[PDB]
Parts: sequence; C-alpha cells; structure tokens
Amino acid sequence: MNYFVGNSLGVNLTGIEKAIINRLNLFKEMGRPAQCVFLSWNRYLYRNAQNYITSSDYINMYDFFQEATYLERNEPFDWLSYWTDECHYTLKHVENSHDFRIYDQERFLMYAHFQDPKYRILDYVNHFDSQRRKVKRDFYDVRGFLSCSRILVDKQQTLCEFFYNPEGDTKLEKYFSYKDGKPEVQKIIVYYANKQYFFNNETELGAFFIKQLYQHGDLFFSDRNVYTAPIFNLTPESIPVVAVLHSTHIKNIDALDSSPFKNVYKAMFENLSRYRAIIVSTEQQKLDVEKRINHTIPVVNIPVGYSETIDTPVQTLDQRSVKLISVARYSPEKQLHQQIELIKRLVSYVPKIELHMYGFGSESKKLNELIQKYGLENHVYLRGFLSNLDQEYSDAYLSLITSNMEGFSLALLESLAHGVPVISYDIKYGPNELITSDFNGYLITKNDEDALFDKVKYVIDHPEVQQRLSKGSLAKAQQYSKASLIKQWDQFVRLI
Amino acid sequence: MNYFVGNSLGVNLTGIEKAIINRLNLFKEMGRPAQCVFLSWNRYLYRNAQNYITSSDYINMYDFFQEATYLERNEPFDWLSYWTDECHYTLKHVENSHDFRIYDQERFLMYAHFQDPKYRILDYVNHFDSQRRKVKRDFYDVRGFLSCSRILVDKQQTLCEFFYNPEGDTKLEKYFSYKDGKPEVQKIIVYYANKQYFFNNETELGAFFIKQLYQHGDLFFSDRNVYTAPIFNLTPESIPVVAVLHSTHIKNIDALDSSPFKNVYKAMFENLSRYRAIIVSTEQQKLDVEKRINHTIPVVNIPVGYSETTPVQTLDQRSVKLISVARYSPEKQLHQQIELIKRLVSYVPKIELHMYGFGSESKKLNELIQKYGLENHVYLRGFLSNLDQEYSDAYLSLITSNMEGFSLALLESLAHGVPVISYDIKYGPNELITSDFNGYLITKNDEDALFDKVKYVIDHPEVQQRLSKGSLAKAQQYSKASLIKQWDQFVRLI
Repeated sequence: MNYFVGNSLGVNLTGIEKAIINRLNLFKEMGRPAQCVFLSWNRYLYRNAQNYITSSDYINMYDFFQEATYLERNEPFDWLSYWTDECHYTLKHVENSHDFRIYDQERFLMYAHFQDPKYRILDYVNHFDSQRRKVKRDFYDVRGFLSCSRILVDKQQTLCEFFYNPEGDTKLEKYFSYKDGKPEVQKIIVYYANKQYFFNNETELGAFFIKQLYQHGDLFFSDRNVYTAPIFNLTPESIPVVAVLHSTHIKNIDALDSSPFKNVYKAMFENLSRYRAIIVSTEQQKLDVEKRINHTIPVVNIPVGYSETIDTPVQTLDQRSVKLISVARYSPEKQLHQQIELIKRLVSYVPKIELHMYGFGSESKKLNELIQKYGLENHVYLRGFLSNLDQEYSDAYLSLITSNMEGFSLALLESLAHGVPVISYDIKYGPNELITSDFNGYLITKNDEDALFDKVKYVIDHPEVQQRLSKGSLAKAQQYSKASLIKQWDQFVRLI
Repeated sequence: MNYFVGNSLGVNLTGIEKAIINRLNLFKEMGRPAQCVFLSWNRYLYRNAQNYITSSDYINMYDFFQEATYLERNEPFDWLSYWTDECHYTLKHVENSHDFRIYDQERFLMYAHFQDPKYRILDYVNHFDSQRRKVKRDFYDVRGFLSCSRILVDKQQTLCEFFYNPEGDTKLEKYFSYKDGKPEVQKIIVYYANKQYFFNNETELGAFFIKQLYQHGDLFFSDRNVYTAPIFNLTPESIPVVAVLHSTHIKNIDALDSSPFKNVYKAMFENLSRYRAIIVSTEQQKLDVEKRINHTIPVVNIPVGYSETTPVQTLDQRSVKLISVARYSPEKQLHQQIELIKRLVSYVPKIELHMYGFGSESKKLNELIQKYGLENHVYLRGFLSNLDQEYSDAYLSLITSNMEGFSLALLESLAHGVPVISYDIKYGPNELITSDFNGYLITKNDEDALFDKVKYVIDHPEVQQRLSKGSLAKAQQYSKASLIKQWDQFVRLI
C-alpha cells in the first residue's frame, strides 16, 4: 500500500492538494493500491473531499483516532426544533447571520452558529456560565457528530480540547499553555487499542499514527514537508518514505549554491538519509537538487500533472472577441496586477477584449480595486475558483503566467491540453520545460511587462500564429499523457 | 421594393435595430427585394453595419444627398505624416489619447483626434483662430472622407453645419438656433437635382427623401414612429406605408381603454388612415390594439424574432450560471437581479450572473455589485454580438422588466435550450412562456416569488432539464421557415 501524506484538502484545492489527488487517480488506473493521508484536524474534510476522492481513498489522522475514518454524513438533525420543542428553550435569531442565541426562560446559555442558511449544518455552539463568560466551545463535524469540545480560560484562551468519536466517547485530549500569546500544545492523551498514550507534541502524535498505518511492504510519500518531514524523522528507518518537493527548494532560485533551503524544506534536507529518494517535477530541478544535495540520495523528475482525453470543445474561437485567461490562485507570487495593467494599456488596440481570472486567494480585494480603478469592470473578471474549467478553456485565446516562482505549473499544462497557448515569464521551474517560444506560446523575460505586452499584442494581431501555437500546445500536452505518467510512476515504485 | 425605415444603427444594436435586420434577412432568404432605410446623419454607420448587412442593403438619407450612398472605405491615408512631411507642421501628441495638437511654428492651428491608437482612422479636427477660439470642427466619415464641418459661436455653440460629398462639393446645410440650452434646426438647404430645396426641420427633409425613393408599388414600413410617422404624415396617401410597433403602445398597460398612447406613437395614431396596417408581435397586442382603434385599419401580429438551427446545454455540475441578456436601461430593472443574487449566494455559493448588454446604468449597476461584494459572482459582460457560446452553460435566463413587446432575448434563450423566468408582463412573456413547461411567469415585481422559483429550479436539476426541453419545443413554433411564410403572406395581401 502507497500512502500520500499531506495536511488536508481545502474548500478550494491548492496545488499540492491537486497534485496529491492526481497521484491517487493515476495509481487507481495503474492498479496499485493507494490512499491519501491527511494530518490536520478538519471537521469539513468530508465536504471538501467529496467532489474529488472517496472516503475510502483517504485516511485522516484525527478521524482514525476518532473511529470516524470512512464514516458518512448521517441523517440531518433539526437542532432548532430540538431546542424549541424538546428542550423548551427560546431562540433569539441574530440578524444577518445563520446564528442564534439560546435562552432558558431568560437564562443565557449558548450561542449557536450554523454554516448554511437552511440551518442544517451546525458549526459550533458556545457555552456561558452564570456571569456570561464563554467557558466551553462545541465544534461539530460536517457529517453530524460532535467532534471537539474546547475549554477556555481567561480571555477566551484555549486551555484544552477533547476530541470525541461519533458515539461520544473521548478519544483524544490536548493540553495547551500559552507561549508568545498563542496556544502551544504540551500534552496529548490518546485512547487507542484499549490503552492510553502520551505525546508532548503533535509531531509525536503524527509519528505514532504512521506506525499504526504501516505494514511491511508499504511505502510513504511526504508532500507537506513542513509537517510530514519532522513526523518521519521520529519514524524507524525500516519504514520507507520518499520525499516529494512541491516547489522551488531555495529562498532565491537565482543563487543556486549560495542560498538557504526554504523553511518548509529545511527539515528534509537536514535528514536526507531518512528518505529513500526525492521527487521533483522538472528535469532542471532534478539536476539542480542533486548537485546541491551532492547526490547523497537519488532524485527523480515525475511531473505533478498529466494530460487527459479531451471530450469538450477545443479552440471554438468567436472571431469578434478575444478571451485571455489567468488560471492562478490570487496570491502575491502570481503577480496578477501586472495582467490587470497589461489589459489596461491593451483595450485601445483590442476593445471587446476580456480577461477571466480563475482563482480565489487573499489578493481578491486588492485585485478588484484595480479593475474598478482603471474602469475595467466590463473587460476583466474575477471568476471564482472552479474545477472543470474545460468549458472555460473553449473560447480562450491565450493563457498568461506572470508569477516569478512556480515549480511545475498545473494550470500551464492544463492550458496546453485544451489547445490554449501560454505566454509566461521565463522562470523556474516549469515554464522553461513546458513552453518552447514560438512552439506553443512564448517565454517572456522576468517582470519585463513591455516585452509581455508586445508578444500578447503580436499574438492577438496574427491569429495564424495562435492556431499554429494552439496546435503545438496539443503536441506538447501529449508528452505528459496519463499513460506516460502511469508507467513513469510504476517504474519508480518498482525500483523502490 | 420593401423599405424598413428606422433612425440608424448604433455601435451596439438596439431591439428595433435588431428587428429591422431580422426582417431583412427573412426577406433576403425568401427572395423578395428589401433594404433598410436610415435617417439620422451617422458618419460611423458604415462601420456599425459591417457585421450585419451589406452596403448594398441600406440607404442612409445623408449618404443619399451626400452622394455617398453605397460608398466603401478608401485606401488608408497617413494624416500624421502628411501634416509633418507635406505641411511642415509639428505634432504635439496629447497625453493618453489618440490626439495631436497641430502647430505651424508655434502657431496653434488644429486639435486632431483619431479613433484608434494605430492612428489609421481620423475622427474629427478642431480649428482655432488667432485668439485660440474653436471656430470650426471637421467631422470625418469612418470611410475616410470629410462628412461635415460645423461652425461654432460663443461658448462652442453650434451655429450651422455643412455636409459634403466625398469629392468635397457641398450638398446640405443646416442652420441652428438654441432653444432651452440645446441646438435646434431652423433651416435646411439641399443641393439635389442641380437645384436648391428649403425645409424648416429634419422631418420635412425625411418626407422629401421618401418621395425621391418612392417608385410605383414600392412599400414602406415605419419602424421608428417618433421620427418616421411625422415623416410619412407629410407624404401622400398614394405611397403605401405600414406602421410597425415595437413596444407597448400605451403609457400604462393596465388601462387598455383609458390610458394615452406613448409619445412615440401619438403622431401615428392621430393619423391612422395613412397606414395600410399595423404590425405587432404578440397575438395579444394585436387584439388590445384592435379594440382601441375600433378596427379602423388592419392590425396584424408578426413576431420580431425567429429561431434557427453550436454547443447547447453543456451544464457544469458544480456551477450554476444565470444570464440576463438585456440592456442596462431602467425599465429592465436589472438592479433586482443583483438583489436576487445577493440573497441567493448563501444557498448557491458557486452561482454566477452574467449580464449581457450596454446602457445608461452601467454605473448604478456596477456600484451595487461593488456595494454588495458580489464582484466574484455578478459580471457586467457588456454588449456581445454573437452570444451562441455564452448560452451553452447557461442554466436559466432572467427577465425582470415591466414593459416589453416580443422579447428577442427571451426567444433566443428558448432557442438555445435555456429556460426563462420572467415577470408576467405584456407583451411577449405571456405568449412565449408556459409556466412549468419552459420556464416560470412570476407575479410582476414579486421579487420573493422570483427568488422562490429561481432557487427552486436550481434545487432540481431534473426540472431544469425538463424545462430546457420545452424551451426548444416552443422555440420551433417561431421558426424561420414559418416567419417567411407569415411575411410573404402579409406582404402579398397589402
């Protein structure tokens, strides 16, 4: 059995999350057992996983100990008619919210919070004593059951939390003490195997959990090396783990030798004999990493993404309009303001031009402030993150990358697969490998926005080029075919 | 020859403008000659019309007297260099514009303005005197020639206008005086037929033109009645004309008998004996009109739009996409849809509203999308011409106006498989939707009932598909083949 350890799955999948799911779906078709391992406590991971993996494709560490691994949504529960009818409480609704303030004949007891406006998903319930101190907080799983009560001290500070199984029995206790104005774990009690276990640390908890999962002949893959690498350090070398690096390994990629390893990858690079091999996406990163490592341990390049059969429309280009697209999380590294800029000085040459920006991150409001400032309301669109962008690649003329650091770009390959050429700064890793300028898009010089504007403008001018590039896009998309990676993954696993 | 008579075509086609082109394409297929007439001076008309009808398909009255009827673009002319290389002027380019100031050795002469940044289309040239007053503006046709010079007075006020043919010769003159604070024609001179004609307003010119155009057994349709009815009224009964009505005919739809006509239509109704008939779109409007006019003249219903044979109903599971194909004008009540989405976003976090159109409320509507934080959900997509791919992942169409004839936007939805949820307004929705067949009719302005239904259909994808299948069915009742029959019928019998 092959385990791909990560942290968790977001509402919106991140690059690492998407990459993990891809490995899982390749291993599915290949015929090898595989499973995702998630470490982070997350009561919404069932909902978050549902449109991508099945509850048997994944083990979550907390679920495991909560005897709630492979548990489904149970039947919905009318909490409000419980409180009114059964409990003879009265329910003052809080305005502009799915919240409530529960009372028993003018005694304030708890503050209820739901996720949804149908009031079917209870999120949390907060408990108050005689003097309206917030004493205890009950958090609920998205499948129904009460998952964790938390006990508060002083200024709603976390003193400890208790994790339960869906039947209610306690399975986990965590004790907090406040260092630097923030709760740090200091004790963990785990009820497991009809015994009691003690750990000082969530890492020590992580290691224990692995040792349970592990059988002889099982193989691990460490994908959030921030957390997963410390966990594996406290694991016997007898247990094979292969590191998977999900981005550029160093703080400045221009200083190949005189540059520190990233805070996230430091723990792996310190214990490099722990890991059976290390996997990057780009050949360049394979070369770069094994020189800096000094070939102490093998390195392989297996790309995080692959190209699949296209049974939606490709290059159905309305000859009157020009859709440009960004498919990138709205974070600073992606440098999306440069694209709003580009669209600014480009409407006058191509009016009726559109830029659709697919993502959602933190820069949402900063990005929206510019499309508004420059008058670009009817030309630039902040389309929220959505999967199955296949319909959304159909009318796309070009893809833009203006990030500065990317590693393998899943959205880059996804463009090429839909026949949409991409114009991207010439950065590491990824674009260099996936784009050949004047083959399937163009590589632009870093942050050289005038060079950017020129080629984007040139390509909008001569559609004969877009069609030529769009062709070779499909060509390049094929070198990363699902078969190329099933085999490439099968060969890697056998060698190990 | 059948002549459909409107004002002109805009950069974004209006409902009537779309209708005149639809009628043309219909006649063109069925083989009866027809061609659009446009009245107002519009020096971008040939560019506006490039995608919809030929230059053989249309006669603009200014083009006609300007002897530029059926004229096409010239070879490019390099004005920038001509002013430099041949007129030894300097060009002080104006910042953030396609404009130059034109000097002759520190003497400020002209302010040029180009449309495009490629400087290939000269738009207008402003002329200044020795004191730097703007005395003359030179308006250029997008085909390259000088169409009109306007002489200014006082506070850049329009005093008279001269209209040329492409050779340069002068063909019309208009003299203005200011009523309120706007210019108003008071004299028109026309050099046509090697003679001089005098008219007192643009209406009398319009009537003079018609008679120039008219030949025995030509037939005319009046499609912009605020302007065209006054024209045909100054025209002899011997010229056949048929009124065509494009909105509700009455200031208030609720008093069928009592209320006044819309200002647009007063001129028409007050002289109903001049028109061989009225065309309307919906069977209902045919009746309501007939009652009021006491069957004085024939009323006939011939829908403004037809359906025809591109991906359809390729619905992504995770996202719900709502569409409004409607102008950003106030009587479409498009703010109500932003309010809808605002309520509906916490039940449907993946929802979108794409709002296709142009219009005066682009700013009111933009502010609300900003105020409510719906910038990631409601989009002002602005006017798009071919919408065939936007309809593909459309879940439903939305209508929230209060006044409509046939909705061409509604039928287009139904044609592309997209059910419509509309208020129960006259005319059009009553006729094209059958609730729980291809969409729902809502009590007018019942924004709760609207929300209730929109959320419902979203809740039941299986209903949506049932509704989509009925929308395709109803659309084939308004087919192309059938409307060519309706036109050929109701031309032959007039």
